[PDB]
Amino acid sequence: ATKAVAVLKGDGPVQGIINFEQKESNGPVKVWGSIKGLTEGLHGFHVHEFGDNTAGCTSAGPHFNPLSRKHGGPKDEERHVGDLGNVTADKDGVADVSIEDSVISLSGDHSIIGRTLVVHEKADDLGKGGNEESTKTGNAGSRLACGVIGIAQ
Amino acid sequence: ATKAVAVLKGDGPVQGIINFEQKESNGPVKVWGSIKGLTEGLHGFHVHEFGDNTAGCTSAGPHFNPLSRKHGGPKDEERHVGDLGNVTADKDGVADVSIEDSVISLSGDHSIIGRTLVVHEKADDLGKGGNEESTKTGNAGSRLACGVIGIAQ
Ligand SMILES: [Cu+]
Ligand SMILES: [Cu+]
Ligand SMILES: [Zn+2]
Ligand SMILES: [Zn+2]
Repeated sequence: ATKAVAVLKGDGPVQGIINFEQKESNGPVKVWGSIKGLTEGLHGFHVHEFGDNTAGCTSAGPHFNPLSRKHGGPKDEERHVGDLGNVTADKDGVADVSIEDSVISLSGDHSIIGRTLVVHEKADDLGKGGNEESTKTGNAGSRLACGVIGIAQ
Repeated sequence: ATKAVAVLKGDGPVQGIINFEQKESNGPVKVWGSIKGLTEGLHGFHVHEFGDNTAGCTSAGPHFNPLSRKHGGPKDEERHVGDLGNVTADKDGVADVSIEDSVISLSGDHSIIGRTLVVHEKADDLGKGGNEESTKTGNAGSRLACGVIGIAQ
């Protein structure tokens, strides 16, 4: 492995198309991507525990990451194992993602392949809710659409 | 892991909800479940290598298996790896899947978690179609709908 993509879907217009590429195993994974079909503003963007989708973008789980610290993101140290957090969709629903992370592993041990990328309706609290949800998905609301990665190359 | 799924979809009516269970990491991966939404008769069913779905069930790799031999099936020895043969849909558009991939494993070395499942428009010739496509994907034709393997246990 070296390049990974997840295509997200659920609502229909909301089609996500992430690109997690590791230039090397010693390179941070640049977790870039291009969702379209959403409404404006920041949206829920995270990892979730299970890759599973049997219930329809739900069974996937809450953010039951092993290093259970606090729901945060690239804004926190406490971040779960792939809280991108809050990424902004244009008026067109076009959310460009271009962040890089030195925590996850495309392949290795963590093998962040059979995970469920979820696009949520709302922005997360990035932990600040001070609610049970706040330490889990923040306050992102439901999973609108979701996708499994599956490696690219 | 021990339990994984693959939710296939593309068209909308057509969706699979396949359950991959390996009792151990070295037991048979019994891949069971069903695709609902098909039309009657035999249909495309394989395990494509790349997760990649960026183009829409198109780019996922025309069976880029390691044991590059022939597109075959449980009819042939020379089968790529996850050439299921053919899944046959009832009149209701319900095709049962219930096979043991008594070959590969979800985790360990073979680690098929991540691979992409595709339901096709037409039946597989299983190599003996006599076209490049017979030997590549079984002449099974248009990849109506597809899904990516994700862990559930
Ligand atoms: Cu999420
Ligand atoms: Cu296929
Ligand atoms: Zn989180
Ligand atoms: Zn094949």
